Amino acid sequence: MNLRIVSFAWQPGVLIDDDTVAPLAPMSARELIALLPQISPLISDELVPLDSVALGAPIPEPGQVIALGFNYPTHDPVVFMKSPTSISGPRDAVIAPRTSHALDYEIEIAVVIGKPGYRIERSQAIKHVAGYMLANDITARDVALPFGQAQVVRGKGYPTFCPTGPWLFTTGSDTTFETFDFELRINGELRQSGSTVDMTLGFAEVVETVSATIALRAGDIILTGTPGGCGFQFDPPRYLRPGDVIEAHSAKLGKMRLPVHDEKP
Amino acid sequence: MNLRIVSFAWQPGVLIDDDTVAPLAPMSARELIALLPQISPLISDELVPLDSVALGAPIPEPGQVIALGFNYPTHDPVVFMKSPTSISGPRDAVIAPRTSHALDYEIEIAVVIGKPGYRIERSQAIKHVAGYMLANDITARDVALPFGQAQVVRGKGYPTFCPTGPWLFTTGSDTTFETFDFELRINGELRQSGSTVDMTLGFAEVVETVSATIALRAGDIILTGTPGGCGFQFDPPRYLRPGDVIEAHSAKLGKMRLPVHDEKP
Ligand SMILES: [Cl-]
Ligand SMILES: [Cl-]
Ligand SMILES: [Cl-]
Ligand SMILES: [Cl-]
Ligand SMILES: [Cl-]
Ligand SMILES: [Cl-]
Ligand SMILES: [Mg+2]
Ligand SMILES: [Mg+2]
Repeated sequence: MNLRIVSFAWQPGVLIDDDTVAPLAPMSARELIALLPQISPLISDELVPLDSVALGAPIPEPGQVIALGFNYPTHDPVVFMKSPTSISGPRDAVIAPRTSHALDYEIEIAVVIGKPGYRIERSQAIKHVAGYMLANDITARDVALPFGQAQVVRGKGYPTFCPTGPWLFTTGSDTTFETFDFELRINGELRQSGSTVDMTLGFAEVVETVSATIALRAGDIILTGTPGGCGFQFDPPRYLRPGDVIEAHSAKLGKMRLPVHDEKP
Repeated sequence: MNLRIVSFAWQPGVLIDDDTVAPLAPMSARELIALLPQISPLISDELVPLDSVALGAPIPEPGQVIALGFNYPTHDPVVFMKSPTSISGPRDAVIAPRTSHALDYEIEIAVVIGKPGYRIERSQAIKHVAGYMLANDITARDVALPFGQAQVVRGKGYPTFCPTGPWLFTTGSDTTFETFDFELRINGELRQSGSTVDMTLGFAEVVETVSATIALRAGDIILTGTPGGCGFQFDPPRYLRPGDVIEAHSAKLGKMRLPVHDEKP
């Protein structure tokens, strides 16, 4: 029942197995999100290589992208917004703009909204989530705090600053939220390691708190926070460098490989 | 050539005269924006009361809503983002949430993007603007600064916090940006009075500076700043009260009348 839905970089796919995928139309992302609960058994009962096709952002045009700051202890929570045009795919380069010398990474688990809602009650949060995706809240910290009048939208909003995927891991038949363990490496070296059990606000409370002040629609994405190990937390800092490769992994949500390139002056 | 396009509260309309409107389909908002320059002469050459029909937000589902802080001297500029679900119509109530006792008004002129762009050059900015709308960047200042870790997205993002309209005043044949004079009153009393000549960053420079870090699509809205006279700028403050009526006016962009109601505890 937990389907894994991809986008061929519009064309939806589902994972046949953990190594193989198939096109789905023959058998809009936001518009397929809103119809998943009834066709989920259809698609699942009615059930080629993943290394050989190009995979996009699973939700390529979310209505809004909400990101939470300070939702882990090693990194109350602050609601940020990322430009929807920051959205990017699971193998796409992160491009450090000409205007930044302090580009940071932040591995997060995103939920994708499946039914609209406002002042969603905690116990009903699960009914509004279509599923989950791996994500990164890439942030140009020097742009965001040009004198540490913050420019947080600017710092989080450039193209390529919201990598997502490789798939939407659907909620299927779940009556509660799932738990994930996730890691981010750069050139093979461990930078971040988290479990969603360390969230100050769990998935349900995230949906509750965000929707307490922002009305949500199907296709909206919420990044639920990053743990410690970010670039800014060291001396010297460990910000993204030209030629770094970000590798992010979660057992249920797949893997990202994001090459880093600087814009030239 | 400067058409005035409304939305019947989807159904587009054009203003026949300053007192009368007509439906347009027989003769998507974002999708009509992207086709305006070629049908503009069609609609204009091929050219009932306004007090008798309900008028909506002219762009009801913009992809993103950007708002500028500090773009007037009496109020460098800071880029904010409003939730697209804050968008609201020209006669719709502003609803002060249960969680705010400091709801402020900010009359602004918005531009609406008509052609996509990123790192738009100043002299080409006009080619990317479909037109202009009156707007308000309503802000719950106590939510935004819960200890004057800012919650600016929260403070600007509630439903009803981005009134727009009554119409999209199109660019038509203009080779440069136009000038507007605008005012906001509450229960007939003058609060704010501005002219776009006082913008620190003019319309073209707004498009340039915003698009220098955020990629823009057709249907995106930019609020270009508010002048002085906001609630927070007085002792005692002059924040929106239950039963206040906001009246905003610009000669070319029409008028708003927004009743204020508090959510009960
Ligand atoms: Cl989409
Ligand atoms: Cl749960
Ligand atoms: Cl996992
Ligand atoms: Cl729209
Ligand atoms: Cl100009
Ligand atoms: Cl005017
Ligand atoms: Mg974050
Ligand atoms: Mg403003």
